Amino acid sequence: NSIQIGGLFPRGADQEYSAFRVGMVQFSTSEFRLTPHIDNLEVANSFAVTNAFCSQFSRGVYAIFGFYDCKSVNTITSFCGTLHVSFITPSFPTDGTHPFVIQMRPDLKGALLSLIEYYQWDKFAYLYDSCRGLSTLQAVLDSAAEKKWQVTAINVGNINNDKKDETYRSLFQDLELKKERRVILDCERDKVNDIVDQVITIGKHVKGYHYIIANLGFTDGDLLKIQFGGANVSGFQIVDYDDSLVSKFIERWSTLEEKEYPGAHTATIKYTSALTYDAVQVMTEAFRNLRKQRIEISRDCLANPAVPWGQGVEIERALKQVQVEGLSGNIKFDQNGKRINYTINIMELKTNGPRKIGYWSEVDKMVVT
Amino acid sequence: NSIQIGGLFPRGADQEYSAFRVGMVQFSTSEFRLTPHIDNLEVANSFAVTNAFCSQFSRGVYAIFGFYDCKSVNTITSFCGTLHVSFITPSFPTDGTHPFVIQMRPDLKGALLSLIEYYQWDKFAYLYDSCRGLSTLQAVLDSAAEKKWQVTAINVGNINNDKKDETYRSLFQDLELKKERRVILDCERDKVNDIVDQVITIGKHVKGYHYIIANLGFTDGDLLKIQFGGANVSGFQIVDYDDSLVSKFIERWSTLEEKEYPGAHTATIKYTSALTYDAVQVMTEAFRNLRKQRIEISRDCLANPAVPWGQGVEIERALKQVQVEGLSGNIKFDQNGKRINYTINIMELKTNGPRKIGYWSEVDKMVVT
Ligand SMILES: *[C@@H]1O[C@H](CO)[C@@H](O)[C@H](O)[C@H]1NC(C)=O
Ligand SMILES: *[C@@H]1O[C@H](CO)[C@@H](O)[C@H](O)[C@H]1NC(C)=O
Ligand SMILES: *[C@@H]1O[C@H](CO)[C@@H](O)[C@H](O)[C@H]1NC(C)=O
Ligand SMILES: *[C@@H]1O[C@H](CO)[C@@H](O)[C@H](O)[C@H]1NC(C)=O
Repeated sequence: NSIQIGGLFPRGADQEYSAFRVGMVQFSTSEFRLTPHIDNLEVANSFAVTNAFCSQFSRGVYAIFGFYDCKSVNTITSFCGTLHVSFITPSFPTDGTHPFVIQMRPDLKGALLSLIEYYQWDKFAYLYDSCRGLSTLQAVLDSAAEKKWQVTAINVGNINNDKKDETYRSLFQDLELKKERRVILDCERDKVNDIVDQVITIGKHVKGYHYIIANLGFTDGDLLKIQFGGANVSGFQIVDYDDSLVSKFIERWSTLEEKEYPGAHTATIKYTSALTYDAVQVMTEAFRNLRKQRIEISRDCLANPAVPWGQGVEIERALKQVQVEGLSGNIKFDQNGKRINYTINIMELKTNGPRKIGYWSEVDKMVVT
Repeated sequence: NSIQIGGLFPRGADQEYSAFRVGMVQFSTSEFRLTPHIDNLEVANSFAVTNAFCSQFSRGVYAIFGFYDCKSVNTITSFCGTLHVSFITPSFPTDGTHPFVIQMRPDLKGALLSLIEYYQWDKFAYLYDSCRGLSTLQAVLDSAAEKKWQVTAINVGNINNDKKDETYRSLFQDLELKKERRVILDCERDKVNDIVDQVITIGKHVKGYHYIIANLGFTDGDLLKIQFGGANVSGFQIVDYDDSLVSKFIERWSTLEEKEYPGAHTATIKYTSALTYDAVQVMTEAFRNLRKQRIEISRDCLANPAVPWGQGVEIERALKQVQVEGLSGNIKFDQNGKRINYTINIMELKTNGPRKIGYWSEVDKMVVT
């Protein structure tokens, strides 16, 4: 008895797909196997996403694993909720409550505000790039009001075509309007590189900067290849390499072959990819526990009725009731498919590389060394 | 020769639909008539919007008139651009460039920043409610950085269920953490009422507040029915009642019958509704000028190919090339379907009612009396 699922992958998310195939192997059994059907697509494109989702709906699928972007998230949330098909995703978690959405990624906002407190910052910059940026920004601004922080929040993303000395050094005239040194960067890695390169070209106070990078993959590959010119650099990490699961997993990961398993074979793995492998565990567990109650039951998105609410909700609740350890640590979901009981490691870039200075917990706030 | 169009109306946008039927009459001729097919729907619902749009696409339509919301705007922009069907809309204009979208509504951000300057504000609050709020907020924050304004930006919308003294008076503890009196309100009218009512209950400095209401209908009906307790209250207005078109139009508007023309019969008209009537002019003009070059040509959104790009783009350009005077004044569109050469009247609430203290122009910044 194989269970059919969707896979919505962004074009060129090779590592993530590789992690998926791996997880597929690792948590398959005699008892059953998940059979995925994969679309690769421009996830920013809402028409593209609608169309792939419908295609999957009409094959009949028990769940969809997949990704969204700022532009497409409402398409997913709406089609999920309308059609009672569960979507599991490493993508950014939505502010709101949204049924039929299992959110593999934990929420950084908590940690980010705690970190801001810990470093005793009260006058700083926030450079945002996209809805992910905004949504965290908002939480910050709401607290800025409450703790009287002085935030200079700027939208680095909203630059037409290239961003130059003309824009970025224009930006550092605005930032050197208050001698601003503490900086939060919530942008794609290229922007981080491009912004930081500008601090360097300008050539004043380069080592004096303290950057916080607001994502969960500090020690994924490409970030720490940026020349930060010796500034203090902090960040976050959900895949802890001192864990047994992870080190075990990484032994296998680094010895696979790129030709067969593209983006594999590295010391580390992108959180999106780890969350993907974790997702596969979460899915198989919930179908396992669905079989423990002896349930199955059975398998055009615009004309034909939705999956009956009662059938759909039992799959949703199975997914949300799962509790496991995987690469992202303790996987557990609240009523809304948001992760709970998770911890996020706080990281600083020291001479000898990136070092955990502490963790943050959902149950508890920042804890040291 | 009748031309077929879509009408996507939000459920309970009666005035707007009434304005549409009126405009339909007013700018119909022997030469041709537009035949609209109407869906009424939850425009916040992306699945609802997709489905109505597809339904229209598959009837074959030369254009769609309609509305979107924060949640649905990307569905419209994506399906428009994918399918080469022009969408005309009084809804909030998008930051970006988006093909096949004709944006009837002018952009307030310009005026809002100019107004903020004129009043020589440099420490103030911004209470936002939704993407419309955010997108303007962003423009403000970007300039705040540049002019060293001290903005306390708070998300009044993101309150679970009811907002109380517990939230709103919690909010006025955060706002009386800097004796904040200058306030920008970018929220639905109920929030405006609810926020202002709280200033009143608190009962300190009530007349000392200065509110700016960030929308284009100051002198639409319901806003000025709020008890502002004698504070300075400013705002914006695109329908100028001293114009001839408008006064002529209003003579007719107030003498129609509610039973036949619901939300009609009032002294004033909501900008969304005026922009609707203006839209109808814009559409008929562009089909008129399409007939001047002797063009027609001819009439499942997920399987079947799009409207051929070359057919579609000639309708788009016709719409964008239109220039007319209607209720919103000088209607003219740039390359991206954004309004240009528009003016926005600046308004203050005085004892003797709302009075134009000045206008702002796209060509020029704030001008007095
Ligand atoms: C950067 O890190 C060093 C190392 O502890 C610290 O002494 C310094 O104060 C930090 N810079 C700022 C601006 O806090
Ligand atoms: C939290 O996670 C730890 C290990 O990560 C686990 O032992 C514990 O049961 C979890 N707590 C809850 C409330 O599930
Ligand atoms: C409110 O308007 C009055 C009328 O001109 C003005 O004198 C006063 O300064 C305004 N209040 C503020 C806080 O600017
Ligand atoms: C601007 O609008 C005025 C009247 O509203 C009109 O006379 C003028 O032609 C317009 N300017 C441009 C550049 O179209």
